[PDB]
Amino acid sequence: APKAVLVGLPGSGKSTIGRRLAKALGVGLLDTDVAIEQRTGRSIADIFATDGEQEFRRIEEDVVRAALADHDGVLSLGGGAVTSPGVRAALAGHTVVYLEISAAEGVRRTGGNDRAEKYRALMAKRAPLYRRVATMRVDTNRRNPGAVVRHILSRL
Amino acid sequence: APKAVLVGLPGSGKSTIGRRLAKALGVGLLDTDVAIEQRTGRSIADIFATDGEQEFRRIEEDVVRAALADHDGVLSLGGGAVTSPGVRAALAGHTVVYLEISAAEGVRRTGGDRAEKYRALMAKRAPLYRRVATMRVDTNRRNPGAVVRHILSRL
Amino acid sequence: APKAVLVGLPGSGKSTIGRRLAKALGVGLLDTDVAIEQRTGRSIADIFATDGEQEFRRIEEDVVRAALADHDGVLSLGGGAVTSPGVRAALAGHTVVYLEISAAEGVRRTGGNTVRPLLAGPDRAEKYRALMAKRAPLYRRVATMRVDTNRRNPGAVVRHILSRL
Amino acid sequence: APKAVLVGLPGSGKSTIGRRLAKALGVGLLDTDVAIEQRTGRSIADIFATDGEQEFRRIEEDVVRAALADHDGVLSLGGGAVTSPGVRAALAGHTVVYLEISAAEGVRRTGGNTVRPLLAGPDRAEKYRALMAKRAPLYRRVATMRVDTNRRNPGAVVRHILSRL
Ligand SMILES: Nc1ncnc2c1ncn2[C@@H]1O[C@H](COP(=O)(O)OP(=O)(O)O)[C@@H](O)[C@H]1O
Ligand SMILES: Nc1ncnc2c1ncn2[C@@H]1O[C@H](COP(=O)(O)OP(=O)(O)O)[C@@H](O)[C@H]1O
Ligand SMILES: Nc1ncnc2c1ncn2[C@@H]1O[C@H](COP(=O)(O)OP(=O)(O)O)[C@@H](O)[C@H]1O
Ligand SMILES: Nc1ncnc2c1ncn2[C@@H]1O[C@H](COP(=O)(O)OP(=O)(O)O)[C@@H](O)[C@H]1O
Ligand SMILES: [Cl-]
Ligand SMILES: [Cl-]
Ligand SMILES: [Cl-]
Ligand SMILES: [Mg+2]
Ligand SMILES: [Mg+2]
Ligand SMILES: [Mg+2]
Ligand SMILES: [Mg+2]
Repeated sequence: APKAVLVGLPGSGKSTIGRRLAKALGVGLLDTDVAIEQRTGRSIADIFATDGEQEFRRIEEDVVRAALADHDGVLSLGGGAVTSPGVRAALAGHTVVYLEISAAEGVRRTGGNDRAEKYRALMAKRAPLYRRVATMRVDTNRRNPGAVVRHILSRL
Repeated sequence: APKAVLVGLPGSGKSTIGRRLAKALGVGLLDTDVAIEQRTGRSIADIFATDGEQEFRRIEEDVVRAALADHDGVLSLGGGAVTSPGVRAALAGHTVVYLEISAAEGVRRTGGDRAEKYRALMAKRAPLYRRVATMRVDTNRRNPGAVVRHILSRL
Repeated sequence: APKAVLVGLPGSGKSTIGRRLAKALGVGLLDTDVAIEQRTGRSIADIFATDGEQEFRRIEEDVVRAALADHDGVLSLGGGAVTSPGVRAALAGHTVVYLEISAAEGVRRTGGNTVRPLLAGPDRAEKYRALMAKRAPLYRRVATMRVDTNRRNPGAVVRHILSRL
Repeated sequence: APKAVLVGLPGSGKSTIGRRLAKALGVGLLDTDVAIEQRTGRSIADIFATDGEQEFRRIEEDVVRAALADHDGVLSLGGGAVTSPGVRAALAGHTVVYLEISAAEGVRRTGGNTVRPLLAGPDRAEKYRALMAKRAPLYRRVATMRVDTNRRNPGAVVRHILSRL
C-alpha cells in the first residue's frame, strides 16, 4: 500500500513532491503515467492517438489499481485518473494527498519552450474530484518543495 | 522539407526507423504527437479529456501542417493522423514512407482478444496509408538497419 | 531450474527475445531488471544515480541467485550481472544462451535511449563499445550457447533458440 | 542586447526564471538549450550522445553569439557555455544574473528528468560536484548581479531580480 498517493493538477507537484517524499520516507516513487506506458510498452500518446479516451482510461484504471494494490512506496496519479470510476472507488482507504495550486501558478510551473483558459476548465473538472478523494490537502502555491514535503509528513 | 515522413501501424517502426534514419542522415526525427504538446504546452490526454477527440484532430492537423513545412529532417506521424482528410491532403508531394507490417508481428513488437482489435485498426488505416505513401516497405521480414538503407538509397 | 538465461550486451534483445521466447514455450518470463525495479520500489536509473554500480550489483546478485533457484521459466539477465563473479558462479549448468551483437547494431538498437545508465548517452557509442570490451569475454565464458542476433529478426532468434533446447 | 542573461548551476533556475522573468518584463525568452534543439532539429541528450560535449560546445557558442547580438529579451544561458572562452568574452558588459543554488538542492531539482547529459547515469551527486567545481568559478568572474535561489521560490526570485534591474 503506498505510503502516500499524491494527486492534483498538472504542475501541482506530483513528481517533484513525489521524488522528494519518496526519498525522505525511504521508498521509491511510482508514477502511473510511467507505470502505464511501461507495462504496455506504448507511449500514452500511442494509446490515446490509437484507441481513445475510453480504452486509455480503462487501461489507466487497471494499472493504477495494480499499483495501489502492490506498490509500497509513493504513488503519483496520472492527472485525469480521478475521472475514471474504478479509480475513485480504489482510493477509498488509502492515504490521499491533494496538492492545491491556483490556476495562475499552475500555468506558470507548466511553461516549456489562452492556454490558461484551458487550464481553468481542467481545474473546474477535476479540482472537486481531487477534494472528493483527498484524505489531505496541502496548499502548494507559496511553499517550496521542502516545505510541502515537511507539511505532508508532519500530518503523516 | 522532411527528407522522409514515416507512417504505419503501431509496431511498424515509425519511431525506431524514425530515429535510425535521422541519425543515419545527420538530421533530427520530429514526432507529430511530440509536436502537439511541444506546441500547445498541454498533454495529448489533457485535450482529449478536456476538449474533444475530434477537436484534437483539428489541433494535430495544424501541427502536422506546420511540421511538414517547417521540419527538415525525418517526420514521424502519429498513426491516427490519417483519418484527417487535411493531413492526407497535406502529405501530398512529400516523401512518405509507409512502413508495412503484419498484424501478428505488429502485435508482437509491442512490449511486456487483442489481435482482432489491431486487425480492425489494420482494416481502418491500411487503406489510408497505402494511399498516401510514395514508398511502401516490408518491415515484416526485413531487419531494421536494412529497412533504413532501403529507404535511404531511394531518398 | 530455469529454462534458459539470455545474456549479452545491451540491445542484444534479452528482454525482447526473452518475452517472445517464453510466450513461445508457454512459460512466464522473469527480466531481472524489471525484478529489481519491482523489488526495491524504484527504477534502475535512480538506483544507479544515488547508490551507483556496486550497490546495484549487490542487489542484482541476490535477485538473480533467487531467480536461478525459483524461476522455472526464462530468465533474461541484466547486462552486467556476469560482471559479479558471484553470479557467474551460480550460472554453471543452467542453459546460458548468449545473444551475440556487433557494436554498431547494439548502439543503434538502444534507442528509447532505453533509460540505460551505463549507456546514458553522455557520449554513447564510446561507452557501449567499452561496455562491449568488458562484457563479451564474460558472456563467452558463462555461455553454453552463442547466437548471432545481427542479421536475424526476433522470430528467427526465438525459433533458432527453440531448436537448440 | 538581453535585459538579463541568467547563468547558474544545473538546477538553479536558468530556464525556469527565464520564462517567468520574460513574462514579468513583457519581453521574449531565448533558452539556448532550446534554441539548439530547434536549430539542429534534434535534442540535447541526443547531441551529446552522438557528437560529444566538445562539439555541442561549438554548436552552443554559435547560438550564444547570435543571441547576445539579436536578442533584447531574457536570455537563459546553456549551463556550460561559460566553459568556451569565446563565450566568456562575448559575455563582457552584459547584465549577467548569477543564479545561486546548493549542491544539495541543485541535485534535488535536477532530479526530475529530461536531458542533463553531463549529469547522466551513475553517481549524479558526483557528476554534479565535479561540474560545480568546474563551472561555478566561471560564473563568478562573468556575473554582474547574483541571486540566491535556495530557500526563495521562483516568483520571489523574479521579484528579487526585477527589483534590481
Ligand atoms: N512547490 C513547487 N515550488 C516551485 N516549483 C514547483 C513546485 N512544484 C513543482 N514545481 C515545478 O513545477 C513544474 C511542474 O512540476 P511537476 O510536479 O512535474 O507537475 P506534476 O504535478 O504534474 O508532477 C516543474 O518544474 C516543477 O519543478
Ligand atoms: N524491422 C524491424 N524488425 C524487428 N523489430 C522492429 C523492426 N522495426 C521496429 N522494430 C521493433 O519494434 C518495436 C516497437 O517499434 P516502434 O519503432 O515503436 O514502432 P512505432 O513507430 O510503430 O510506434 C521496437 O522495439 C523495435 O526494435
Ligand atoms: N534481433 C533483433 N532485431 C531487430 N530488433 C531487435 C532485435 N532484438 C532486439 N531488438 C530491438 O531492440 C530494442 C532493445 O531490445 P532489448 O530487448 O531491450 O535488449 P536488452 O534487453 O538485451 O538490452 C527493442 O526495441 C527491440 O525491439
Ligand atoms: N526557486 C525554485 N523553487 C522551486 N523550484 C525551482 C526553483 N527554480 C527552479 N526550480 C525547478 O527546478 C527545475 C529545474 O529548473 P531549471 O529551470 O531547469 O534549471 P536550469 O535551467 O538551471 O538547468 C524546474 O522544474 C523548476 O521547476
Ligand atoms: Cl498531471
Ligand atoms: Cl543491458
Ligand atoms: Cl545546466
Ligand atoms: Mg508530472
Ligand atoms: Mg512509436
Ligand atoms: Mg533488457
Ligand atoms: Mg537550463
